[PDB]
Amino acid sequence: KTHVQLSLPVLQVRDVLVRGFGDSVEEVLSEARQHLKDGTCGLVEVEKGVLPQLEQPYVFIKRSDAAPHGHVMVELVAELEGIQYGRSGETLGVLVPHVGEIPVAYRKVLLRK
Repeated sequence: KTHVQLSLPVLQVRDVLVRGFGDSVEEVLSEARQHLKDGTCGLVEVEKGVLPQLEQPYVFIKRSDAAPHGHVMVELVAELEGIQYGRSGETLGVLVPHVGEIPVAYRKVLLRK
């Protein structure tokens, strides 16, 4: 399927134990996609002071359309030193590995895979 229904655990930035996916734009996108498939991917909602507490490169989920069955359609955009790889709509948050942190909520998304 080109799209997959996922419920992403929303993590508080200060709870996150693994603060990025890797060391290159291509690796963080690869690792993000693998974790999304394996259900080991969390979401941190971007506010003032969040991003400087996470490791670059960043992987964002961005709204790709205006929401089947409650699931917002999203795609992945990476960012390194202020340059983004991909072009999409509004940021829903920054993806991180999930390694057992307790979530505050769940964000239903339809991921373009």
